[PDB]
Amino acid sequence: LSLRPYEFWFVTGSQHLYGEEALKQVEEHSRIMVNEWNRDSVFPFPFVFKSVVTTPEEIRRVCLEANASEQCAGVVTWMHTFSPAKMWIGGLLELRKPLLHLHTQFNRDIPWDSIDMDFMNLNQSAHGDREYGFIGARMGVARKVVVGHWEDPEVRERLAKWMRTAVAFAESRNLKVARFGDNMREVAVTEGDKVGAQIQFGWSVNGYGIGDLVQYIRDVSEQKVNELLDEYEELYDIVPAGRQEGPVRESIREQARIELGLKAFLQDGNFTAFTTTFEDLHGMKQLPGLAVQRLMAEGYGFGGEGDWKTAALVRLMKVMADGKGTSFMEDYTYHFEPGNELILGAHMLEVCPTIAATRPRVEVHPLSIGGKEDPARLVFDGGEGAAVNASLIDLGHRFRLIVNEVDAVKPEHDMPKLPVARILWKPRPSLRDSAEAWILAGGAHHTCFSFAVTTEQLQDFAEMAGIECVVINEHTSVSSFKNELKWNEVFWRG
Amino acid sequence: LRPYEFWFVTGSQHLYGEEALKQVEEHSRIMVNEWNRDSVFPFPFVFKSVVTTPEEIRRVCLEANASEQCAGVVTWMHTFSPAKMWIGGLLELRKPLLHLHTQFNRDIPWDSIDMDFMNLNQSAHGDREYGFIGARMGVARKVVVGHWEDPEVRERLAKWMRTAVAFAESRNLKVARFGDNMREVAVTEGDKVGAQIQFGWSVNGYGIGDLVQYIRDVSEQKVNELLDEYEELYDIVPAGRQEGPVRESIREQARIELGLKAFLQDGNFTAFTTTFEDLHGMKQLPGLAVQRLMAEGYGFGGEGDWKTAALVRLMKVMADGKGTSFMEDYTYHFEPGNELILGAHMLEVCPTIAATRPRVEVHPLSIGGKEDPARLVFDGGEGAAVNASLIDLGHRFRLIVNEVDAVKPEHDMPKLPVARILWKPRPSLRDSAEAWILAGGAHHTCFSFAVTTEQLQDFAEMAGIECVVINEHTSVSSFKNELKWNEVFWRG
Amino acid sequence: LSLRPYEFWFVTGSQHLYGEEALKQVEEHSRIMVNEWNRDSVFPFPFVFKSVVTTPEEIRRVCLEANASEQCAGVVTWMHTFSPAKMWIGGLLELRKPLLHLHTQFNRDIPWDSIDMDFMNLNQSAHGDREYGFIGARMGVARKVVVGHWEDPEVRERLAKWMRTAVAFAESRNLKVARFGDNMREVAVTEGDKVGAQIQFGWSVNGYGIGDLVQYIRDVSEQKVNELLDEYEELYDIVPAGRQEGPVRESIREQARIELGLKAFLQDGNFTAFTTTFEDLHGMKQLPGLAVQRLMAEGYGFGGEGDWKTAALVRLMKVMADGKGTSFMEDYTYHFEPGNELILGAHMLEVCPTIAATRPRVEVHPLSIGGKEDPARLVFDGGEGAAVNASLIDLGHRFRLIVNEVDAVKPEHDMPKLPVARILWKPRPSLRDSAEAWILAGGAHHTCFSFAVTTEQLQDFAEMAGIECVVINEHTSVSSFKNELKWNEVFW
Ligand SMILES: [Mn+2]
Ligand SMILES: [Mn+2]
Ligand SMILES: [Mn+2]
Repeated sequence: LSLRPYEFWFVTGSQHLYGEEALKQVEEHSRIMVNEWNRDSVFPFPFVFKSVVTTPEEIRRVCLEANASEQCAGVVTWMHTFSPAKMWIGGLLELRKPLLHLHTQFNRDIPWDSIDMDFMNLNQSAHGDREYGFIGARMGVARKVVVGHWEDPEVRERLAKWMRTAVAFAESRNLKVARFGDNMREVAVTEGDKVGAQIQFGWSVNGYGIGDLVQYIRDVSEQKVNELLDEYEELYDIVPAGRQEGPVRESIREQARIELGLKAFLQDGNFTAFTTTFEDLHGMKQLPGLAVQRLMAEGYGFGGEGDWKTAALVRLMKVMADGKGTSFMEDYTYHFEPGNELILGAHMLEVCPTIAATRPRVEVHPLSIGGKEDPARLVFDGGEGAAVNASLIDLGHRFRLIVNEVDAVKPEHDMPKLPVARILWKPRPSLRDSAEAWILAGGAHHTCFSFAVTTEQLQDFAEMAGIECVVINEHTSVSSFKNELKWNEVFWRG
Repeated sequence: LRPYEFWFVTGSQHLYGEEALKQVEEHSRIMVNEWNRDSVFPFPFVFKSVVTTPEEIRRVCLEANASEQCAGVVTWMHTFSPAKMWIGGLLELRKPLLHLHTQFNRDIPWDSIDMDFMNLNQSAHGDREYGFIGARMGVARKVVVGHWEDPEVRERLAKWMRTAVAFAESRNLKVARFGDNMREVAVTEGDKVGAQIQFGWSVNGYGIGDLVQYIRDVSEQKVNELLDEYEELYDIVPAGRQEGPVRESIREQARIELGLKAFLQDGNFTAFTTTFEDLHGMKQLPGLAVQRLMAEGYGFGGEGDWKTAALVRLMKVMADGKGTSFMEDYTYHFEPGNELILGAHMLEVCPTIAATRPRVEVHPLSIGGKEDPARLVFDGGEGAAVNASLIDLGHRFRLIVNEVDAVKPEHDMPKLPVARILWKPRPSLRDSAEAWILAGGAHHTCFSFAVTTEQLQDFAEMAGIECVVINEHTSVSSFKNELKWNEVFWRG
Repeated sequence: LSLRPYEFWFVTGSQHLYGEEALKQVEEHSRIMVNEWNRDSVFPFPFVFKSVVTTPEEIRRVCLEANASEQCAGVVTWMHTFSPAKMWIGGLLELRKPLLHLHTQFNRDIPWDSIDMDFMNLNQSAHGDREYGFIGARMGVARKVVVGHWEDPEVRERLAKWMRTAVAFAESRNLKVARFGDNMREVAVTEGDKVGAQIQFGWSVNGYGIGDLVQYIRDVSEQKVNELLDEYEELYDIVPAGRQEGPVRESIREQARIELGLKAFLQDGNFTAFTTTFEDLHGMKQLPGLAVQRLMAEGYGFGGEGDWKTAALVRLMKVMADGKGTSFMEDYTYHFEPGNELILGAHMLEVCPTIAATRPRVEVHPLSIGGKEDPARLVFDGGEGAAVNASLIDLGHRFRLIVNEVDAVKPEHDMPKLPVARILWKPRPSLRDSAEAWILAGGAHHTCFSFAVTTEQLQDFAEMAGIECVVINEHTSVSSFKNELKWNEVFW
């Protein structure tokens, strides 16, 4: 599931004060930087040099162009020289693409023996970016600020990380979610204001009768079903029962039909995320399981029980990710053994095989929930490593993003009676403290779980989107966490 | 409705002795007794004790909370009744509250008035000290001033009773949604959790398939009996009186009506929604069936509009008479000196607002892509009415109320396959619509002949939401200003 | 003076989804936990199991009951399984009792060999308590949250401490203060809004003429006075000139009349706290001293100079306390010796003997303040140990609770000329910084000192009462403290 070709516009500020020659040197420096950056594979998207801007008219034009350009995912601005910031007001009011203020300098060191006035006029970001910094603060603009020399690998990795965050925000603005059925009845945290969500994030979330999907599923050709089954056998272990014709294999074959129906429905409307609900399965033989797991492994957002917020978050995080292993997740049960406290996460069927440590196995087991036939699903253990667990909730008058940093651990023991894929992890700073913090922030039971998204990225996304982001990690103290929630509350209100 | 009652609670104090307190109790008992003899009141009064200590006050407020029949509490300070004693109970009370500022005797007995009289009949100041604690605490309260035998006073009280019972119904209201919101529509979206917190409404989704199963279980005998009732209540189109396709269309609505009814009763719902975008397993869009359930007093909202469905149900309860419908502004008549709005829906207008006698008709309806639906066709009556919409502003709800005058049509509308009503909105079409749009009023409404503006304002007061009114006194420039000033008030 | 018994209601959330058999195991688990907890002596009050709730009605009913039961001091809720949180909205709107969310699990470990879908459906507090956590945050409920296994001793400690806090809050809601005389003239910090405090905390604070107390004292029988004197002799060292007959025994006898008169007045009115004032003592032979010190030893709240806020606070902390040693207190003078900085605390007369480390002696000395005769009082040195010093002030629009953690120390020198009881402490993080933070927070000069109340309890109480609680302890830096005062202020 691939992306339009995003790029990043590099805009360099200056002024006419010092003459035309100085301006040429500024332009030369900026082209060199863009050229050099583009050759570094740390960056996942190209930079494009978008000129030296020196007048209010220039600045506004490039902001206007950035807004209208679908491939422009973000703008990086750097004042090479002093660039009077009243000139930037028109542009900053216009721009609605994510903005990064790069505070840098072409040369690394001061050339002591030769530094003179011309040099001082030329290499003066030291004050040019401060004046630009002021107008940003003054206008209350959302901005990433990065400080450092432009060949410093730390600086580059921060830009590169930000690029993925900025791209996910472009995807967010155009995200379409399809709901097959409504929220699980009586459930609170999965409910919310869709209109409010479309305003804050750009998400278009709309409902379809399950019958609309049943229709697509009934148009699936058996030939394609057969091919898909072959692929299943190449990629996964199959339970012995399903190896030859008979009822177990027919159940697997049914999920194959569901997978193809979904893929078709979702592609036809250009949806990149979807929800189902076990409370509305009219005309289906099974709750989608294997089928949803496969679609998640291709990067679709998914949320159980009509949970569109998590479905959206899962898709965003898939785009943010610089690597494998992102999934819809739900905390299921705890292990409270002193000195070895952990959480077992899973869902009744739907966990993404990208987080798997072991070769996934196709199994068929009864599932009374939903009152349908025994669904086929992938069963596997999650891998180990540092990860984030994130939930996005609706507080009524605004949204809150909650992120827990965790460490997934390998299971030491088999769970042979457990028919679902699952993962274990120890939340930071402890089970007790993170759970308490989580509950105090009202974090959901559904999350996006990812080995490949960082806390900084989620916080950057929240800035772009104009919402609160709270983090629970190794440094968290519950008492300070509570105060922060109160103080953040007054700030984000209204 | 369930049985409802209203608690009269009289305040006093121990200062003037035990005999004084017996006299205030006699007065309070007599008032309740006389009130109960008057037909103006839709529910009975219950005399609760005279309360004179914080414990008694708190105890009666707790009981009112626990009592499902108690729809509201009417409080009156017969004598001075030190208001700190009232803090505890007011902190606890979750039933609507009316402060009746009244007096047993109407006139000052000039020739005999003495200090005993002055100690006993001093609501003039007792109710003011109580009024302070109400304001000081920010209690939502209705305040009525006048003598307890004044017909205006009783009439005000009786109307508030209806509002308070609507509120009690609101707090237990269950809506069933068959299918989701019409796709891409904004005004009918909103936060169900927020709504359950604010009004008590329970809004939950079911597959259209859940309803189909019910419709399929309908007794064919029951259908035939219902089909006959139709023949008796309505003018059926000629083609429909004989066996044939048309009569079969009418028969389908009968099955739909019976299946809906059964579903609703099973889950004790009093409002429901449908959407034409999700009718898998259905032969037609519910039409005639919805119109009848609306006549029985069910709330309904088209296109998954749960806010409107609940509003419709609420107003059906507030109403002291006939004629309450889900409604949508469909088209304008901009003829100078005769501007009006024609309201209707695809099918679903309530026959309780009919002037004429409803005709059962069958016409093609391309919306939803199902078979020709049977429905009741009629003209709406004439009269003063209200048209109300309840919207979600993101952080809070806003109730919007336009006062209007319904008018009988002067020209026939022979090609128009749906029931309709015509109204002239106060103060004019141009200003009413401008105000409605600035307030973000919805296209879906509840239209009623039998609900007053006062009632809707009292309900909004009970629920803790803004109520914006558009009437003959409305000026748009002023109106715009008040939205701003209200905004800063109701903003959390 | 003795504390009413209370209980704690344990309610467990579940749902119908998994069938009746799973609901039976939920109930079995919950019964087992309540039974096992009630065997554990760490809990000062019992749990009562109050059903597994699975519908909006059940949830609503049990919160309504919880509200109306005077024996119920708190509710402890645990979602054993997923328990959809819109069902909880109605009950949460109803509950005014303190609420603790216990995030626990019946089994401590995952049974790796056995775990299957049944187990996953049953023991899913991991997500059920999160959905529940959301609705509490979404609705802005004041809640204590405790996480860990139900057999973890630390978990049980936390629940236990909170039980005492919750019981102090119940007492708070019914607390009645008697004031004998007004505030000391021109004093600011002891003044406040009594109405606002009754709304916020529940306290009833009312004034009586000193003459009222005087009538009670005059009614005391001399026989009782004689018996009280014998108890003085048995509990305390009496100054030798006081054991004989004469003026100073007569002075001790006069304090015993006051004690008995006071005790009788307070009991007749159900008061559990009181204030006196040296400026209004008409009819009294002495400023109450020994008398007050004895009432405080019984657990009565006291505040000097008409200070009702501290009197109330002292009483609440007496209830909160899980051990001996709680007193009204005033910083009187400093010791600025380098490396040995400390505060000497005392009052005119009134320091509770429960903080004493020496056996109190009954002594008689002149007191010019008040213009009355030489009062008898108890004299002693307070003991060493970690404690808190707390003040509650009125900022005009809201209350602020201020708590300083301190370390009481043994005096190295006798104070032979000092006629009052006293205690020395070293405030955290240092005298200089502590005092600066205290003054910035505007903390009173009158406090409640206690060896037996934790900061966590006072913080939990403030949360129950909906007020700011500022803590000054070893970690305080003044600059950071200033910031938080500003940020808290915008929130509150
Ligand atoms: Mn789930
Ligand atoms: Mn419509
Ligand atoms: Mn003092």
